[PDB]
Amino acid sequence: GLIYAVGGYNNSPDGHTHLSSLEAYNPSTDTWSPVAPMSVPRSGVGVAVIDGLIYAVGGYDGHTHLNSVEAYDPETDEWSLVAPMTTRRSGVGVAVLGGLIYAVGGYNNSPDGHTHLSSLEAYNPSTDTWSPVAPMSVPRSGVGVAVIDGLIYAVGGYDGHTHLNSVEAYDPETDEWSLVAPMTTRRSGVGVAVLGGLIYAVGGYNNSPDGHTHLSSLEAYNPSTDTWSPVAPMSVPRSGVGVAVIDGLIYAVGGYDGHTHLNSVEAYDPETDEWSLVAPMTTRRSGVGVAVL
Repeated sequence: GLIYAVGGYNNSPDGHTHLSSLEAYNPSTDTWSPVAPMSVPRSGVGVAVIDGLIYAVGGYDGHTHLNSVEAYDPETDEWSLVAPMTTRRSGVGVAVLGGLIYAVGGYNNSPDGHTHLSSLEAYNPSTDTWSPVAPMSVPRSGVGVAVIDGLIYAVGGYDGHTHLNSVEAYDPETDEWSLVAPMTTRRSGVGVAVLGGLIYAVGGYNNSPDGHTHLSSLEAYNPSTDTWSPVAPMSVPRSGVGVAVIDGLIYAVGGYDGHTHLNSVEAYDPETDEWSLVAPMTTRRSGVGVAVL
């Protein structure tokens, strides 16, 4: 298994650069190497893995919030466009469940001006069709998404005015969302991982009476008791961070710390409750999507 870092944004070497590039991490050798770029730059992109392909969903190309979607085959090192979403979405969460790809929330400015989204749509690869399903209780851009126990959890995000600690779960069998316990910390631009039966919320950003803050903290959700609790923080704050789970570790990839778009990467072992730095990406990337394949 490799970790892929997809798209993102940086200022290095060029200011305000939205990225089409892809790089792959081999955990066995602790090395990153470039692979084929996407058809368009995508920051705030969502990523899904199904049928041996990486799907890059939505994002922002530097000018336009995207409804387009493209799929990467690692066997051929080639991207192919598939059917676009019905709604343009950057800062979008993406989940795979029941053989479908779900696009969750996000942001656009095309149809009805500046819009943070509560809507949900589902892609069936066997029909190459996107279908709207039930919306969330609140708009969420910069939302993290987890799949566990047959449910999609939407974690945190930004509703257009407030950075959210709320969390809600979608059951595809009933087409209904239900609120669960909120996180202790409000987090937009948050990464999410499922490991060991727990959902981890990684980093993110929020506001306070004393100002805005990028977060190094993590908290873990226990679905059996509907409770969140802190675990060890990362070495650096990361919002707009990508998260991967492989071989029993959570990898935090890139992000923005409030001052620097990060190329650094670190891995968390739940058994030790400790983070360890691993090799940095070749490219700095915030608003990055991450996939394991």
